[PDB]
Amino acid sequence: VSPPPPIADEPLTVNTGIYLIECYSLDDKAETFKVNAFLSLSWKDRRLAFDPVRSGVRVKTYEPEAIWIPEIRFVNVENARDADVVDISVSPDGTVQYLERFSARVLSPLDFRRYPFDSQTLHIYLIVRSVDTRNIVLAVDLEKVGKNDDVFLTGWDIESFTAVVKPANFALEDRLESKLDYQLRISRQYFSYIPNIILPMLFILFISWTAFWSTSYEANVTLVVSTLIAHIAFNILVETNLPKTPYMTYTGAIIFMIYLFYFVAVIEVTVQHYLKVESQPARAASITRASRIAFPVVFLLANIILAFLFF
Amino acid sequence: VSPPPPIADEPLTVNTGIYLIECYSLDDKAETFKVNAFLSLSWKDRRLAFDPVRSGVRVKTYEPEAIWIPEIRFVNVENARDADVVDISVSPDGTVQYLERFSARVLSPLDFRRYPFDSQTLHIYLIVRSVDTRNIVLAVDLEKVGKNDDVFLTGWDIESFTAVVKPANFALEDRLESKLDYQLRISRQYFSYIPNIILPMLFILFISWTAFWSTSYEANVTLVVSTLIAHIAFNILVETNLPKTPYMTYTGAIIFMIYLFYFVAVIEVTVQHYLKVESQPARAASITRASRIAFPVVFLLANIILAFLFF
Amino acid sequence: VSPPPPIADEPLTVNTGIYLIECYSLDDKAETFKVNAFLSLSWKDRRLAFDPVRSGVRVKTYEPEAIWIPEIRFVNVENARDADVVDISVSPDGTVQYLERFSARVLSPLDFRRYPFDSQTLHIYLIVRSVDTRNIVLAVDLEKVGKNDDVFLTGWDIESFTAVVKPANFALEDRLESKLDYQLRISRQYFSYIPNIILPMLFILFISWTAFWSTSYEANVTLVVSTLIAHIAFNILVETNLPKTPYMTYTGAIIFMIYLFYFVAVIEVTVQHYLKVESQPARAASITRASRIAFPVVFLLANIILAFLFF
Amino acid sequence: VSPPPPIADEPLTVNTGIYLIECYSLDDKAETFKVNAFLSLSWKDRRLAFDPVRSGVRVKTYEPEAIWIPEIRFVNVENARDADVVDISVSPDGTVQYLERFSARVLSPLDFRRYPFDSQTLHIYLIVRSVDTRNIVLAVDLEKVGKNDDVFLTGWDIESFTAVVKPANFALEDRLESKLDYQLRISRQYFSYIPNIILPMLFILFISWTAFWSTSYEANVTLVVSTLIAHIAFNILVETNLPKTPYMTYTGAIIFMIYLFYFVAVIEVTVQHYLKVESQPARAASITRASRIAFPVVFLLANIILAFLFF
Amino acid sequence: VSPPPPIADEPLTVNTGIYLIECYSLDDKAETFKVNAFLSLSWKDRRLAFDPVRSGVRVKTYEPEAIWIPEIRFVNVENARDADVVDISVSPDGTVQYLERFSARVLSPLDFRRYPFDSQTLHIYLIVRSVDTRNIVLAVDLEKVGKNDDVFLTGWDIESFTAVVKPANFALEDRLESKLDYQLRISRQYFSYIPNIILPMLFILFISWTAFWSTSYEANVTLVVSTLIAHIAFNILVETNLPKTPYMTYTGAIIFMIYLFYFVAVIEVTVQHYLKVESQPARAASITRASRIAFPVVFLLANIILAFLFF
Ligand SMILES: CCCCCCCCCCCCO[C@@H]1O[C@H](CO)[C@@H](O[C@H]2O[C@H](CO)[C@@H](O)[C@H](O)[C@H]2O)[C@H](O)[C@H]1O
Ligand SMILES: CC(C)c1cccc(C(C)C)c1O
Ligand SMILES: CC(C)c1cccc(C(C)C)c1O
Ligand SMILES: CC(C)c1cccc(C(C)C)c1O
Ligand SMILES: CC(C)c1cccc(C(C)C)c1O
Ligand SMILES: CC(C)c1cccc(C(C)C)c1O
Repeated sequence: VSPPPPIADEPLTVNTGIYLIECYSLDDKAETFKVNAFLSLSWKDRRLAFDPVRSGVRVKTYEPEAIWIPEIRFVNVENARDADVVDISVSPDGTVQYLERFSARVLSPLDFRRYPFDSQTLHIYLIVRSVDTRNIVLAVDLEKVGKNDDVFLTGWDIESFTAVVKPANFALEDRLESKLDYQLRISRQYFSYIPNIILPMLFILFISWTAFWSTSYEANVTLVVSTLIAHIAFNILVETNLPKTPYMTYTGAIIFMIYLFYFVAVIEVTVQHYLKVESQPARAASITRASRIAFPVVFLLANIILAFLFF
Repeated sequence: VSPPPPIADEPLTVNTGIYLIECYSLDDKAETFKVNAFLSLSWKDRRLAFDPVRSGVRVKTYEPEAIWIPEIRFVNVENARDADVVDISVSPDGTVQYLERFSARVLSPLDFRRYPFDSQTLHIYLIVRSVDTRNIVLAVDLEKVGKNDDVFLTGWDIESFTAVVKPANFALEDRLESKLDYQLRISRQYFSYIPNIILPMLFILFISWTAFWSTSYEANVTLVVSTLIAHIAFNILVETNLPKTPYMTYTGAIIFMIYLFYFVAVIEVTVQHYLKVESQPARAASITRASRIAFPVVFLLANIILAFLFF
Repeated sequence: VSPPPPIADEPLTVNTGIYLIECYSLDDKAETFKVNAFLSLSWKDRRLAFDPVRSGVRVKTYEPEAIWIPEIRFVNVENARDADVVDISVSPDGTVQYLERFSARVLSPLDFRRYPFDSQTLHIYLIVRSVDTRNIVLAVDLEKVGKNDDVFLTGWDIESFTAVVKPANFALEDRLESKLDYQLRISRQYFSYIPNIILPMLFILFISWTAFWSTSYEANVTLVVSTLIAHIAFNILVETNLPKTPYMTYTGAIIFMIYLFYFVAVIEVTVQHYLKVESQPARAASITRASRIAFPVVFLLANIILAFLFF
Repeated sequence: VSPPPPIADEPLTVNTGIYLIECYSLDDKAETFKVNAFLSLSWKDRRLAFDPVRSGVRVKTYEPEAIWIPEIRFVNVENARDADVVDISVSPDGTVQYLERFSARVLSPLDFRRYPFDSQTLHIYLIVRSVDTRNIVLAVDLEKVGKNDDVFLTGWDIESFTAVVKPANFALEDRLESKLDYQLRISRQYFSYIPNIILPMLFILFISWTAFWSTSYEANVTLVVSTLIAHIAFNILVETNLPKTPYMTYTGAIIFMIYLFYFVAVIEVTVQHYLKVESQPARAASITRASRIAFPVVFLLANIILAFLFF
Repeated sequence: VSPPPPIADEPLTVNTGIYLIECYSLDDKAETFKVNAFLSLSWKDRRLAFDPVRSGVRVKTYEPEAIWIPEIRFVNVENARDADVVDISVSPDGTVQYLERFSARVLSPLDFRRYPFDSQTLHIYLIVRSVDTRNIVLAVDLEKVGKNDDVFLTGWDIESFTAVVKPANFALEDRLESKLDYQLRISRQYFSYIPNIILPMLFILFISWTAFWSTSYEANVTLVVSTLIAHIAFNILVETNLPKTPYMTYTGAIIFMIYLFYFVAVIEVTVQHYLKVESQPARAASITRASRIAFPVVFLLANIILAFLFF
């Protein structure tokens, strides 16, 4: 067993195809996802060709070890895929049709900039390293690229599974490498974030603003501080579900901005009390009266600015 | 070793049967469950048929590698099942009786809409890809589908383990695929949710309503804010045990609605104090007096509406 | 390699023995435990008979694949046991003495009703399915059932490791199955629960009762609410360490009952303040005075009732 | 392949040696540690002996399967070690020199009594079961017992890696077993516990004692209750990092004792207020004044007593 | 298969090269990282040499088992690497060119002193043990040491992947061991720590200092205690993400220092109230007025001192 030789001096074309059976475990923190799919391989090996009329058989079967099979590997995997050879069929002209069922944990980075309203493009990079006797080149058989209807990825919507038809051929350690890009397009199901994180977070912030309709320093301190602690809880909960990004995310920005509002509300609450003690409740009253309008307006304005910058 | 050829031009019928030995690890967040069961396979291979007379044995035992065995796979599995061939028996007419003991992590989505009062239908999809020489079709031998009496799935009740007798035959990459649906019907044991999450959650909310029988703003702010923090704790605890659904769940709805009650109670508490400071305790008194009846009534009404919409 | 044949028409007796080397990872939530032990098997295969004269050796040593070995499996395991064949010895008569060292994660349900003062009976079910040529029956060789003295299972006391001598023989999918029950009796080391969960929990509850010697509504609200939050913390901590049971557990009952005490204390605290504001401190004083006695008495009575019902 | 026969009737001496390459993952809760080391084995097999002069080769190398190798196993392991045979060398006299590189998860109990100022002795028990033809006995070749200089075990100091030279020979299931004890002496790096758990815990307790210089019941209730909640947090954090011991640990004792101080401080705070309301501030003043001295003195005394009892 | 013999009496040089394909899972607590890379090996084996003319081939391909391949192992790995032989090529002079693709979990300690502004040098130690017939020495072929452009390690910046050309040759258990050091230089992406941990932590501290512009003991106690609890939360969050170091880290120092500020602020708050009750508000006023300047100044000074000592 060694590579099929060239008729002229052409490279060996191995036609590929990935058909997704299962999608699961998209881990945001790890930036990984699990896949269960069919891997299809097709190439011509003339040494295997036969007569259809004389052989009586139109197709011949082979056990993996019996024939030369190209070493196709995945670039972005944690460990080498778990493969089960489903079938090897050889047609009269020496065209081989290989099929395996595999499962792998794919490493594909995610862009957290618009979280939880983000969309992603997951990648599966197929690769083949050229042998000394000949160069191996990959290609996409669009007929054998797909996914089953039931393929569901929890908390995400599956847009498309396509392959970039033109392989990226390059030199690596003094030998040719032919690389293919299979792309899984998904978009996050943001629904649940609204009643679980967004609205609770806004409610606790609005509750803090009731201190603008109270002259009790002791009650205000409780209002602002308490809600600030609940905000820290939400911040912590949110940051545990996400990886540490070198860029600012949409959620990150909002969560951060909100801290400034709690800080300024504390200052206001302190100022109001200070003036009151200092026997000037009229300045204190106008500062509070302003804040009543200022706080929601600046909050609403700031959010528009951020949504603009982010979307 | 290659498929048994057709007498006429009929497809090969493989008679299946799953007998559950163990059920465990139903992970709600992951929407997976672990299973340990017997897989039974039966098909006719005439090339193996014999005369009971001349041979002097009414059965024939084989090692897996010695005979042709159909490639039965599970659709909804994380990784290929762990199988141990228990026995392979051949009857005089060439009827093969295959038995294996397997364990697998099955991916089956759950409908969280009625959580924790929900019921589920877990699936085990058996599949067979047809060969070039012939088409393979699956069938259910009802005699070999079951579960042992001891099969317990922690915090769930096992209703039934049945199989949809008629397979779903379809084309996949120009070959025939025959798919069978084994269904495990279960219903959640909601008991524990009552004293652990439900009642504590209601108690903390009722405690918040004592602020309707108090004129102390400072005590009221403490009552409502404190309990709101305890509610956030319960919300967080609940949401960590569940996956992110694109739909509203029953518990989700309740938890969410309750936030509105805390928000409105804060408003009431603020209003009462504001009026009192503004030297009009009679308006404040009537608002408070109404709230004492309004809050429980609207809570009880809202819950009826929700239970109705959900069940 | 196929079963040894009967002299008369007797079933094959495979003697068994489990000798525990290691016990670890008793997971309460999962209701699983890990075991590392010796599995001993002994059956007569006359086909292996030999003359020590003609063969030199008094006992013959065989490699697993060389001889017929009965397929012994465990019923209540997650996955097939990790086995290492330690020795296979055949005496001249053909008596086979098989020894393997295995490790497995055993699934055995637990009765949480008396937690953390509960005792358990863990099971290891050995099984053998009968072949077509002959019936296989299991037996216990009491001489080969044990555990080493060092066998420690963290936070549990090991009472006994015994086997139910009489196997449970039954039909399963048209063949005989011989099942054996090995029983590991253990009892929980409740010590640590006293200073870690019990006493802290009682202290925080007693602290709440100081509100019965205070006329300050604002301090009382803080006392009762604060401690209630600390109780929720303990409840959550406790419930994370346990699986969701369809029955009430001893700890569960106590934790639940305590909520009622916090609820009633809030009511009392509210009533006392209401009456005081309403210019009737004498009724308030007598209600408080009774509560000081009522609360500890009813708590102590309720606990006796519960301990009675549970033990 | 079968055991080398005795010259006289002596047992087979297997010389052992463990050389630690990597030490990691000391899990306190699980009472396990991971090891990566060389396992050296040496015995005499006269059947393999040769002429030094006539052969012209000083030593001869073999493949595992070619020769008889004793079955050395570890007693206290989770699962059977991952071994790679590095080399097998036979000298002229028939002395076999075996070397393998292994990795295993060792189960070794820990004494938490002096945590986090404790020291431990981790064990690796080598074992060999005697064959029918002859008895196998283990020995330590001190020349081949060691560890590399870089061997670091995070948050622990490695004192020594030694072996108890005299094996423990005993009967187990009617055959001789020769057991060796390799001991890894380590001591915990307590440094970090000081600024992370100890000092914060003491600071929150001291903060609680400021209530002895305050006449405000409402502020005191806040001071004592708040800090008590922070103490519960530390207790919980500490207990999550440790297994449930049937004995009292040093930290456990301290954490527990501190609860009593919070309880008594609440009593004091209640008493002071009660007396003040009851128009007797002079008794209240002297009780508070005493507490100011009593609390730190009894704390300091109690700690000395405990440190004494524990070290 | 045995080592290629020396022409003179030279040691065998094995040229090495590591080309990183993937980098992931840098676990700070565990001090481990996962790698996926190509391992290249090249040595001269004269026994494999051939005349290009009588062969009609420029190269010769071999299956691992067919030829002698040196046993290269990694020193700092958890378990033996997962390797797939990609290719084995032999040039006419008997120069062997070996290529494998591997994945391993590398144990490499980290210096937490400047966290989260730290940089690290991860190591991959290649090792070879010398055989009896001859000594094996490792060498770096700089042409075959690299990483692909896509190599990303989440939350870290990859500076360089280089190899220390000169191997460290030494004796280990009477055999010569040749060790090579491959170094991955990385630096932490500190960005996210600023809005997630740093700024929130500073804000809660500044909020505590508003008590210097308040005469209300009850509000102050709330301000300082509340924020202290939020600080404990951040401390706990930070310490869970890091391993226990025997040295003080930069973050560790800051977190610790901040506790002292909370403690002193409580003292101030206590003193101010004490004096006020004791009818001397002028001393109290000047102490408070000083603190307003003292606290930020000493905080700013302390930080400069620390940043100096650490960077
Ligand atoms: C697997 C990981 C699991 C991680 C689990 C993490 C759990 C987090 C614990 C949350 C801490 C709650 O924080 C707590 O909330 C209440 C809100 O009523 C605050 O308290 C506020 O009102 C109370 C009650 O009147 C006062 O005692 C208090 O002084 C005041 O500041 C407490 O001061 C605060 O300490
Ligand atoms: C969590 C984060 C994404 C967020 C929080 C609160 C409010 C908003 C907008 C939609 C107003 C928001 O986008
Ligand atoms: C958790 C959620 C399911 C829930 C909480 C509180 C009350 C109710 C009804 C039964 C009143 C409820 O269904
Ligand atoms: C945790 C639970 C088991 C419990 C809590 C508090 C008190 C008691 C009895 C022993 C009084 C108790 O059994
Ligand atoms: C955590 C536990 C070990 C502890 C806490 C606080 C104080 C001390 C002594 C050293 C005073 C202590 O040993
Ligand atoms: C977390 C720790 C690294 C830290 C916290 C707060 C402030 C600072 C400096 C940059 C002022 C800091 O370095």
